Amino acid sequence: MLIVPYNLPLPGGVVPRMLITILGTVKPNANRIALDFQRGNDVAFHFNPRFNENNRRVIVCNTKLDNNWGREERQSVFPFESGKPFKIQVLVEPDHFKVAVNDAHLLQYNHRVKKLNEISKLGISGDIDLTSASYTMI
Ligand SMILES: COc1cccc(C(=O)N[C@H]2[C@@H](O)[C@@H](CO)O[C@@H](S[C@@H]3O[C@H](CO)[C@H](O)[C@H](NC(=O)c4cccc(OC)c4)[C@H]3OS(=O)(=O)O)[C@@H]2O)c1
Repeated sequence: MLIVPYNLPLPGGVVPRMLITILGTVKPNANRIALDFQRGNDVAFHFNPRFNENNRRVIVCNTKLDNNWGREERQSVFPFESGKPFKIQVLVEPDHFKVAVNDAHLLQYNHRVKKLNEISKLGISGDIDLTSASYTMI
């Protein structure tokens, strides 16, 4: 049990083989979830499940540079459900973030921010009860 929004420091940034695990439960009638891997004010990787975007469920991924959002990468597959416990795993690979939800591969997101060792915070926010947030090296 953690306060949301939650800031998880990533000491010395991220690196290939680093696995980030987020456990929580989606609130009833959730509207959004967000993971924000930050390089200072920039958002290297924004992972944003939207539960009701024009009555559709979509996950939006993007990068924010100098306060400007870039080109979104949208995904049809939506493994989250209001009310239900989830696990998000984000594995840093040399050329993308690889995301699995509930042990099923979901998406990958190519590195736009290439100073991986400066991506030194993860913000976790949105309509969840957050159980734990941690990392390990595989
Ligand atoms: C609907 O179908 C498609 C298909 C392909 C592309 C888009 C498009 O780029 N959509 C964009 C575009 O309309 C853009 C124009 O300003 O706005 C975004 S919304 C924006 O998308 C960002 C990612 O690209 C990011 O998710 C923004 N959210 C925030 O920055 C943010 C931060 C903290 C709290 C928070 O609460 C909602 C929001 C979020 O801003 S918010 O006002 O709705 O909260 C939208 O997805 C749409």
